Amino acid sequence: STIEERVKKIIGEQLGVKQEEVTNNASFVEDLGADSLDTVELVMALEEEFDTEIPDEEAEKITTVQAAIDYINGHQ
Ligand SMILES: [Zn+2]
Ligand SMILES: [Zn+2]
Repeated sequence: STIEERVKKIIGEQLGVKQEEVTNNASFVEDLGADSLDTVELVMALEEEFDTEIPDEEAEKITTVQAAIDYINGHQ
């Protein structure tokens, strides 16, 4: 599996949407129906999945599937 698939699976699990809905362009709030706690636990999920802390200022930009992928990739 790849980081990309791992990220999409997590967003899927966390936002309760089927995998096909987790497109690279998809916006968590606008497109995937996320509310505040959803975006907070998603980032929390990504930190545990990849065993790494995500600083708040970087986390705030993780608003789309692609942004989540780019952050994790950029951090190894
Ligand atoms: Zn990859
Ligand atoms: Zn949209």
